[PDB]
Parts: sequence; C-alpha cells; structure tokens
Amino acid sequence: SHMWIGVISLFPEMFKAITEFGVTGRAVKHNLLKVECWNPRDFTFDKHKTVDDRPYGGGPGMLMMVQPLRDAIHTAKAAAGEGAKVIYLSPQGRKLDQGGVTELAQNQKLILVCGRYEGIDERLIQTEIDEEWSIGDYVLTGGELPAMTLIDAVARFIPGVLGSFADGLLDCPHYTRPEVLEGLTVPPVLMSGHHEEIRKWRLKQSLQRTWLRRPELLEGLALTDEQRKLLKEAQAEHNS
Amino acid sequence: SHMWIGVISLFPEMFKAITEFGVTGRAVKHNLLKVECWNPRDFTFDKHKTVDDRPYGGGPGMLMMVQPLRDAIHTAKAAAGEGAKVIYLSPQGRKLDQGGVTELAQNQKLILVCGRYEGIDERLIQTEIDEEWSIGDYVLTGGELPAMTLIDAVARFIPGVLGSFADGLLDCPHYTRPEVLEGLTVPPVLMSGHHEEIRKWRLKQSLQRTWLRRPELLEGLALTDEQRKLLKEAQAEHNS
Ligand SMILES: CN1CCN(C(=O)c2nonc2N)CC1
Ligand SMILES: CN1CCN(C(=O)c2nonc2N)CC1
Repeated sequence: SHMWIGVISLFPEMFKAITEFGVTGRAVKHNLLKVECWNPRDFTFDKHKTVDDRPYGGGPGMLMMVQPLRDAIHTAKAAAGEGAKVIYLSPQGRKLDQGGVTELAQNQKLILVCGRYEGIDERLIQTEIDEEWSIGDYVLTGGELPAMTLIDAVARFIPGVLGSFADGLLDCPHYTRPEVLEGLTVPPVLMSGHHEEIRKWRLKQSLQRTWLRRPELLEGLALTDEQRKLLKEAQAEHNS
Repeated sequence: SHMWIGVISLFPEMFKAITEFGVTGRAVKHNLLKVECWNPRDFTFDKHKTVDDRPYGGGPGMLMMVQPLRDAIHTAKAAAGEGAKVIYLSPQGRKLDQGGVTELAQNQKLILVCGRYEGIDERLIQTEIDEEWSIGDYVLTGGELPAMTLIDAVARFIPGVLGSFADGLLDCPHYTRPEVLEGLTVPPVLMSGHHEEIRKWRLKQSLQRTWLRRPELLEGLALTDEQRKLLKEAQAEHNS
C-alpha cells in the first residue's frame, strides 16, 4: 500500500467506520491505505484481561495499564519496520490543521496510539511517542475518533484516493438543482457558462466569507494581486 | 433519553463506532443518549437511488442532491418534534472548542447533517440549518466523523454517562505502575500521600505545560491568586 497506519486501540472495531465505508473504505479495499489494529487487551496475562490501572497520587480516574499498552506498541513497531512515526492523540498535543495534515501525510508509515480513561503514563510518552497531536481543543472519551479523523484527513493526499484550504480560504457557496428552491435563486453568473467570471465569483465569495467569519485566517495569508482586488470589492459591497 | 440526536448520513453504519462501544455505547444502551439515523438514499425515487448532483457553474466535484437530503432532513425534524437545533458540520462553521461543546450540550435535541462530496446546496443551509460548526481547520471526506466527534464530546455532559479544560488548562502528567519504567521514576510527591501537595503539584504542572505548549490559552484566563503563584514558580524553575 501507499500509506500504512498501525493503530493501538481497545476498540479496534470502531475503525470499521473508516475501513468499510466511503472514500476511505475504497482506499482500503484498493490497497492504497492499510489500517492494522493491535488491542492492548490481547497483550494481557491476567484472567480478567485488565487494561486499566490506578494513578499514583490518587484522583477519580484510571489510566491505561502500562504493560499491555507498551507490549502492543512494541508489536506494532515491529510490524511497521523502519521509519514509522508514532503519534499519541491528546488535547496536550500540537493542534491539527490542514498544514499539519499535509506534514503528516508525508509519512509512508504512522502508528497511532489511542488513549482511553484519563490517558497514558507520561513516561510512555517520553519513551515510545514521537509526536503528540490534538484534533481540537475539546475533550473526547478516547483517542479513536481523533485517530480516525487523522486517517481520513491524510488519506485524501494518497494518489488515487480522490478523483478552499488549498489556499487557506473558506469554501465558496455551492448550488445544484433546482434553479429555484423555496424562492431562492441560483446566482445567474453560475448559469452563464462564463468560466472566468465563475472562477472570479467563487474566489471573491471565498474571500468575503473568510473575512466575515474567520478574519484571523486572512492575516496569515499573502494575498495575490487578484485576491486583494476581489477582497476590496467584496468589502466595498458589504459597506454599500 | 436525556439527549436525542438525529443524524442525516449516507453512511449510517459508521455511527456504530459510537453507539456500540465504550462510554458512548454504554450511554446508548442505558437510554441516556439516543442516536437515530436517516439516510438520504432511502428518500430517492429513481432506479439507481441517486444521491449526488452536478454543481451549477461547473467544477470537478459533485454536491449532495437536494431533494433526497431535504426530505431526510424534514423527516428527522418531524421525529424530533419542537425545539431541535439543526447543525451542519463543515470547515465554514464556527470552530468547536470545549466552551462550544458545553453550549451545544444544553440542547435536549440536535439534528446533525453530514455532508459528502463537495457539500450541500447553500440554499439548504439558509432554509434548513440553524447553526454551522467545524471540528477543526482541516478537510475530511465527509461530515460523519465530525458528527461522531461532536456526539462523543457532548455525551460527556449527560448525567450518568461518566463516573484540565475544566479550567482552560492542559492536563497534568499522569503516572501509574511500575514505580520505575526504563529508568524513569514517578515524581516522589505523587507517592507521598500528601493530598494538598499533590493537588498543587498537578496544578503547577498544568500551568507549566499550558505556558510552554499553548501560551495563547493562558491569555484567555483570569488566573486565581494560587494559579498566579504556581505559574510564577514554574517559570522561575524553567529559567533556573
Ligand atoms: C485519554 N484521551 C482523552 C480524550 N482525548 C482527546 O480528547 C483528544 N485526542 O486527540 N485530540 C483530542 N482532543 C484523547 C486522549
Ligand atoms: C462536505 N464535507 C466536507 C468535509 N467536511 C469537514 O471537513 C468538516 N466537517 O466538520 N468540520 C470539518 N472540518 C464536512 C463537509
């Protein structure tokens, strides 16, 4: 495959959501993407297959038990061979954005470690984890959805998986049939057949929407001469 | 149930990842959370159950077909009864963070619309959608993972679902057995049994980690006198 991703999770069946459906499911079926899961429960030795453990210092929660998680991680690393980057998903990690997705997608092999409970032993982060990433400033019940989100985002960069964050802007509005929907009409420019006017309209809309909704994103861009003009036009029309 | 969430998706089986496993799976089994899915494919009438359509103005992609998606949304609204907030997930939406999660969790009913392809008709956003939310500044292959992420995050607020974004800080490091792991020891304070010293250590660590990794998050906080002191201590030790 073109991208291999090993996953360490207590709930490997969750990953069916991306390996059996849609664009990512096609990528897996066609061997463009391989997702391989190891479950720490399988690396336990006690009768009840214990995968959590009490935190030193007390507190209300549990942590993942070190030995089964450590052994799972080592097994995944052995399978991966040389060059796999090991990632732990958590809110203490580097915040993911499309630039970070493009960076992560440069890797042919990733191992994604999915925390549950209050998380994992800090010393495992020091000894086993290459990078810590966050999918956003909110708290989930485990790292599985973040891992699946990251897999989905990077899969879009694998050649053959697909058939305006290309340029750091929000997307333009899109329209399809019918021509009139609850009294709302499709902008006539889009039915004009004028490819250049349509391209410019779309770009102007993207600039307007970014300015109105996410103005901080514009400050991170070096706008082209054309983008500067269309943004000025959109701002003047807003003030009209 | 305490929270009802209707979902509009071409891939309803993806939602098994949250309804059949872990904390969210328990919440569903115990009727604390209800997740109900409607698939636009079921609202088609042509032989091939067409759910996509061509965008006006051209371009490489497709959009969701209006009629089946609109009918699915209406059916979900009828099921929901009065007071359901309808949410479309996309990168053009309000960026989700834990504050936004706490806001969304105040709703007893939500309907989550999951886009595929290049998205949905802008006029459906105008006529059917109450709020647009984004789970982060990156692009996915559909709205299903964002929807599941949002469900998971809000489910944590339902009483009974659970057994440091409480205060806007990153989490402290956590440790569990064994006492020594690849030569790395557990901080002695955590094995002291001194509950107050442990609480203060944890808080100091959270302040230090937020300052080093996410300093912009500190500027949004009104630190307590205790937090100011511990942060000053951590900064002095860093400069020592
Ligand atoms: C223990 N577990 C807690 C929940 N968690 C996250 O909320 C998360 N992961 O990636 N980005 C995030 N935010 C992962 C770790
Ligand atoms: C059409 N579809 C494109 C992909 N998409 C997202 O990336 C997304 N959703 O919520 N936060 C996000 N970022 C949803 C809409």
